[PDB]
Amino acid sequence: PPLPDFPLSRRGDILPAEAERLRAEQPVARVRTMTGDEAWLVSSYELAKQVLEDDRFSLKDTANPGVPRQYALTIPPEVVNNMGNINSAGLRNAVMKTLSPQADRELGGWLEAQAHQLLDRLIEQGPPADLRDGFTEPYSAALHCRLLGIPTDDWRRLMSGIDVAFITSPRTFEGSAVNWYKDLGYMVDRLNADPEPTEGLLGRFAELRRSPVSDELLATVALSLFGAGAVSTSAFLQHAIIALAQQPELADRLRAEPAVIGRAVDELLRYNLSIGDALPRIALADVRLGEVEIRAGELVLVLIEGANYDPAVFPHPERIDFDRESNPHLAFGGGQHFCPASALGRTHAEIALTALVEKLPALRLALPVEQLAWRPGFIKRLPERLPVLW
Amino acid sequence: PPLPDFPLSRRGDILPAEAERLRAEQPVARVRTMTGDEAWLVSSYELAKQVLEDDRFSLKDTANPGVPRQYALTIPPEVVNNMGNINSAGLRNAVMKTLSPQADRELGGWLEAQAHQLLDRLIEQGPPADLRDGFTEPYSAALHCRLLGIPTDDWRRLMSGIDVAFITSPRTFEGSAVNWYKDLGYMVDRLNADPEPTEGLLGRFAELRRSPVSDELLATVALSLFGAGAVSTSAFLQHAIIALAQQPELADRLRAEPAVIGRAVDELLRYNLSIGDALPRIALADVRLGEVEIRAGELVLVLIEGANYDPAVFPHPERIDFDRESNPHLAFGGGQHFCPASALGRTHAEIALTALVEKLPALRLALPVEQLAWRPGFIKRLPERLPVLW
Ligand code: HEM
Ligand code: HEM
Ligand SMILES: O=C1N[C@@H](Cc2c[nH]c3ccccc23)C(=O)N[C@H]1Cc1c[nH]c2ccccc12
Ligand SMILES: O=C1N[C@@H](Cc2c[nH]c3ccccc23)C(=O)N[C@H]1Cc1c[nH]c2ccccc12
Ligand SMILES: Nc1nc2[nH]cnc2c(=O)[nH]1
Ligand SMILES: Nc1nc2[nH]cnc2c(=O)[nH]1
Repeated sequence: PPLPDFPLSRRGDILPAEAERLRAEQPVARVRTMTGDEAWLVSSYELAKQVLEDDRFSLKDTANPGVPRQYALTIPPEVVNNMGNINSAGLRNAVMKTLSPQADRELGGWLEAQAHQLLDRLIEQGPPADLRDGFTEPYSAALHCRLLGIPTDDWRRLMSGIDVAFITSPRTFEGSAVNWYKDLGYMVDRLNADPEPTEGLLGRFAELRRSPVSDELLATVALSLFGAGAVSTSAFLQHAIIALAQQPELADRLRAEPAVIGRAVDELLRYNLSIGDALPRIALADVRLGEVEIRAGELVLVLIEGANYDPAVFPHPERIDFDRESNPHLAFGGGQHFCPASALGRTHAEIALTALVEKLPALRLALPVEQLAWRPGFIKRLPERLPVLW
Repeated sequence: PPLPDFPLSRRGDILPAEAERLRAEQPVARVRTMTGDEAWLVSSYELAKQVLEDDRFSLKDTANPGVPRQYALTIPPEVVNNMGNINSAGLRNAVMKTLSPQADRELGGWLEAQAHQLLDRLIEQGPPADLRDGFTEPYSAALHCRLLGIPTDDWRRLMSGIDVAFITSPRTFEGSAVNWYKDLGYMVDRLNADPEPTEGLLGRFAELRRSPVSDELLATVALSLFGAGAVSTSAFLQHAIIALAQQPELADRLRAEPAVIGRAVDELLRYNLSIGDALPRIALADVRLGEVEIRAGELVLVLIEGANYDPAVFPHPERIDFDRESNPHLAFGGGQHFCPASALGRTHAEIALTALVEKLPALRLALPVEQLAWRPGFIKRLPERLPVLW
């Protein structure tokens, strides 16, 4: 027989029909990834949660030489185990402090001013505008520059590094390594500036070195937090914007009841299709999952949108609903590798969307949603441009 | 039977197989355009040249209400007849003077400095780089700002207007009009600045008004020359860059024999697939073309890549050849509507490519060519990003 192909459709404004078929017919399914390797794709909520919470399915080992892959590695293999290294070298406190919105008491107001500065610029020029290049991208880059303690002068160059680093390729491509060492050197340069960095992660790193871990490791943590955070928050915010543009009753709700923003972002997180690949794990032992015997060394892929649209857990999953009794979604993952920046991720989006619905109350797409250009060959699903009117 | 669909593949680094099949099997072919309308697609060189040179096939009338269309009009219908209006209002001299590289004796050196400034910035940051956002786009925008006599401060906003204005849509979309009047107002504002514009097209327009045509018409000419010129030169240069990256022997030729740049750009023009739609005409009378009787009022579409790859006129058309005995290509069209800026278009590309092969002698793509993202739904074919190493 012929295996289902993975990944699924690049279109991000509706659940791929194949994700619903996989969950209903084979919630654990043998698929052929873009590399030609085979994998177990897990698409029901119950089994996805199980995999994430069972440490016999290893994220760290997905980077090992010889294992099957959903796409070529574009970063050093130790970086897939970023949190595992952050913990072992005594970096966790500096990292966890940086990721905590409660440790930066100005963050809230500063993010709000950043959002409004960007939106005011767009309003001055008049519609239409591209809310990716004109809003999400600079806003997400500005946040992560603040997190690291670096200026925003080179934010376009840094976001362009993300455009290469998060490519999904069937085979390794020259360029991934060149791109990695390019921005690793950038981070080293910032850490080792004569007027040594204060503020943010690089400021904490500078202090940590003078106390009684190498420069390459410090910059690696800085670079991978910048790239992973900026690309994930920018892509999620783009998906959230599309929802509020296509469903203006949701923006009316946010304007009428500003305090629902927390629940609203929690539901947009469940709904959002920005994860354009699956969460990967290598089985370290034989494990039975659902009706399938998974053998040690095989690749397991957790399909987050399959789980988050599972009607056994989320009634009317295809309908955005800010008033669900229960919303135990997997948008941030689960288990050991649950997103350590989930609070910052929520803050980023809540503040941006609050500013957006206030400043652009007639927000709508400037063209039918089916004519958005969805980026191919990337870890995230995202529109190449997000043209809107207001 | 089922008609062939138009447009053809968005992939721009190889001729679409369908373009070769159409030319060989039905060089005048009934096709279904993206609007659902029907058209005559002309794909052989002999018949394409015939249409372009026969004024019974009208460009001006392609904008008329009720006529069949290859895609929705995104601009006022009078703007499709831009040159026809420029001529009638006594604007031709100011326009033709602006479009002449010989009327701006600093242009050559200035373009060369612009190219090298952009490339030096990329070299300082190190590879990889996106040569669209980092080179073609700002270089093409800088040229057209110079042409008009406006500063480059808002070049990103202006190129984003191009991203909307040149969309191909099956039906009219809100946004096209909003976008047009947005940048029309921008051009009015520049023309009507208190420190009145000197220099360029707006400087000539300001003088022309005080002499013994409205503000809207003047800004319309400015806006449509900016958009058409910037989008066409940027897209062509991107296609030329891909060729020199994929065929480094061509860059060796340019470095060894700098004076061949004129012939080299002439061949890259024949080869280039940046025109992603066809040149449209409405038949004003019944005309027999090839084996087909075309009736008055029908839509005729000239497929430039079919003509420019016609082996009856260009031997080994699939192979770039800087030493062809004869190269009567249709990259700039033909007949009455032949590109009035062809000399500027050649200068733009010749200077950029000369700088490129000097500054990035090891230029190559940073990923297999098949993994470039080609933009959908646009008049031009272009890679969304052009990542390169050197
Ligand atoms: C809307 C925003 C975000 C979403 C949807 C998101 C989602 C996720 C998901 C699904 C995982 C689990 C991956 C797996 O299990 O294989 C994860 C892990 C991770 N994310 Fe987030 N992320 C977001 C923002 C951020 C931010 C702001 C940062 C950093 C500044 C960040 C840093 C990380 C790191 C370091 C990990 C790995 C954790 C580990 O391996 O233990 N993320 N994220
Ligand atoms: C590499 C660059 C360029 C290419 C490949 C190109 C190609 C063409 C083609 C194929 C046509 C004929 C359209 C038809 O017959 O329907 C045309 C027309 C035109 N182009 Fe160019 N173009 C380029 C650059 C420019 C520049 C730099 C400008 C302006 C600054 C410009 C302005 C125009 C105008 C106004 C027309 C309409 C002429 C008429 O209707 O009589 N183009 N171009
Ligand atoms: O910290 C990490 N932990 C895991 C899981 C993970 C966290 N955030 C992600 C966002 C997308 C994909 C995977 C992850 C990982 O795989 N790598 C990095 C992040 C990263 C930095 N640059 C990259 C280029 C390519 C892929 C990942 C990264
Ligand atoms: O001057 C023009 N003459 C014709 C032919 C033409 C010249 N250069 C082109 C480049 C692409 C497509 C058509 C043309 C036309 O159609 N319009 C305009 C150009 C233009 C300004 N903005 C636009 C948005 C959309 C489409 C065209 C324009
Ligand atoms: N595999 C994967 N891991 C992530 N961690 C955070 N975001 C993502 C994503 O899109 N894919
Ligand atoms: N139809 C059409 N006309 C043009 N004139 C200049 N460039 C183009 C193009 O790509 N398409």
